Amino acid sequence: DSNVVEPTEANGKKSHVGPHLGSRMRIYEYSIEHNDAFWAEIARRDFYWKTTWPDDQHVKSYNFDKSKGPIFVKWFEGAVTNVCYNALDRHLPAHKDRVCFYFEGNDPSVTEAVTYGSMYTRVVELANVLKYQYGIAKGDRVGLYLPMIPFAAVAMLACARIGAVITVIFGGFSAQALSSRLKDAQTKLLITADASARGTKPIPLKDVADEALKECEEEGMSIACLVAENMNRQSCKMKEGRDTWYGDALARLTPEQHEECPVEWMDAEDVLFLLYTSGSTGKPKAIVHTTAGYMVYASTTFMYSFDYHMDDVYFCTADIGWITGHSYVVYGPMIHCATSVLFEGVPNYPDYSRWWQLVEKYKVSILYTAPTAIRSLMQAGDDYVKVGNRSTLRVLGSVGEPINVEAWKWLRDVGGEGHCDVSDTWWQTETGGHMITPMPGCTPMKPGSATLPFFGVQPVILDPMKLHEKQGPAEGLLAIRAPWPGMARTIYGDHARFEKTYFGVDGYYMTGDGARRDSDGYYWITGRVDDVLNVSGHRIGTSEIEDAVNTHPAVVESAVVGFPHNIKGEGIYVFLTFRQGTEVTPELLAAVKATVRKVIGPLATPDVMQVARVGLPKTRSGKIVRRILRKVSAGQYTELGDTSTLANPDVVEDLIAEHQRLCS
Ligand SMILES: CCOP(=O)(O)OC[C@H]1O[C@@H](n2cnc3c(N)ncnc32)[C@H](O)[C@@H]1O
Repeated sequence: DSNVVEPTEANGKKSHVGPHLGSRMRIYEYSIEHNDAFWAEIARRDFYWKTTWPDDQHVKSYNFDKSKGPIFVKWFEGAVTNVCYNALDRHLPAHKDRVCFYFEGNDPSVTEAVTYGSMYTRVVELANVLKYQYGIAKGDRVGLYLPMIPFAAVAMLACARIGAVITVIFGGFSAQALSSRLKDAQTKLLITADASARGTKPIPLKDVADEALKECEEEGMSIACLVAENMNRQSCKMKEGRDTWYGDALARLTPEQHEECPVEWMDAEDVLFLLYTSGSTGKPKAIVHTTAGYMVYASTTFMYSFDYHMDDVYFCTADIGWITGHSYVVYGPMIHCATSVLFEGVPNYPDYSRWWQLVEKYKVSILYTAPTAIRSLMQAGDDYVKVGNRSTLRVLGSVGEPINVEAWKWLRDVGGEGHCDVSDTWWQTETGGHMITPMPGCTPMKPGSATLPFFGVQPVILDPMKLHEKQGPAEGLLAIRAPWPGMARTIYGDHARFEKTYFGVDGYYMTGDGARRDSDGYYWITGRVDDVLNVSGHRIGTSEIEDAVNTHPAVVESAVVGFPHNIKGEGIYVFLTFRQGTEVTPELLAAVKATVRKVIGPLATPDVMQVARVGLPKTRSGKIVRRILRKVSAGQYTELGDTSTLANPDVVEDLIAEHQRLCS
């Protein structure tokens, strides 16, 4: 087809897979027809095992059919390993002077080249602080509320070393969102930093943590706090007895505790991390990832989707508060001994050339970013890109949202000067790593398509009418019909909800996305089919936004829908009703918007607020009829469907008239 972009010749010669699509298809076919042998070989080849699984022909067991019993998957049962050991110790001392992170702060005067040897020292130091000053034991939960600095990777790996369970809270979340996650995870310890900065704006991490910790204590929790010195100590307060500066904890270490810390050898299905993730229903829930399968899957996808070789220099722009930073900043890259760029700042400070200054300075060859960022760079204009030397780039990656042809072409042919392959990687928190993706050198690309499934992955298109598999070119519900090593194993404390959310169609993992498969077998992701939003690349649920809106004292109820937004991809549209007698003013609407930002964070800011004067559209039971609100927010006033269940049909006329006025 004419929209196909061939892989570059040079990448084809370098590829771990081969120079032609036939090479990929040969491996893919093997990974399905001989699935256990495939993963056994990869696992043995590329990872360290203290103990291996007993049988190469049965490295997985599973059930995807609720009628046969509980849903479950297990990978490498019987094997024993450690993620920190694979990320760090095993590379030493051979690679002690190899750079692990080229770190730069938000402030371009702040830089450090952190070697693998230095990471080892930093990690054994912190692990010993955790074990012997905080008494952190295997299985204990530790919360992280950190900026993108070396200490963030150190903290993740130190917890893995001792078998603690991390839960990472994105630094953009508010105190209330942080507290909620610490409460649900029952963290014994919060690791944070004094402060960071986003361009010109200070980010007062410990000050926010103080409010979250006060809220947790008022509910009876006792959470200690360890604070890294990222700035000058003078942005935050410290509570005697609860809060410790990391430098003070370091000083208490014995000399030996700077050189060695025992490794906790983990069983395959021991929990590695909990990641709170927005869903179609209810508040964010903790997705559970275990040890052996996730380790293998995050690392193997990193290697093949980006074709990482030891002479490559890798830069992913994601934060550790989201799954992309787990799999594709810290765990996967370090397990394959990558040299990476670690960047605390933002793409527009000091100006929109910053990421390209990083690419040139560190000779980056693989850049993994997101369409929201790409759209913002495009809007800033090509001259911010072209002042940078991009000759070293050979692979560009995109994650988290659909990317249109114009942005894809701009990424490759302006950003990458037309000498790069592009890996548009589709996957989710629940899948651990990439699921549908190009591979450099061997995969013809279609701009806008994720292309072909990763090795071992069997996607299907389910018919939205009767929910069976569709053959041939087809559009419908995206599902996965067989297990893969990186699959999340449960929702923390609520396996019933896990089965209900993802396994409602027996035999399939239901993604929540829709997709079209074309006549070449390439997949085109068309977005969520449930109520989940994708706002500036952040996955957010309508329920926490509505719950946040409803905490404003004047608000009776609300309903949130998404709408197309040029920069954010999807914006947040709020319909809401106020108590009888409320004076509706611009200041009131501003206070409701600020309430959402207080309860959740800036990432959930409403873009439009429409006052439903008579009420939200609702059935006799009280159920808000959301399709009505969806159609209105788009201007489509004739395609609403049926309203006969509306206890208050008077509401409709008001909703269309108001929208025409606001003109979103
Ligand atoms: C890794 C982030 O994982 P999550 O934060 O859990 O968001 C997962 C959700 O992002 C969306 N998505 C992710 N990658 C793509 C892509 N390449 N093209 C289109 N849409 C994408 C999709 O809707 C999915 O279900």
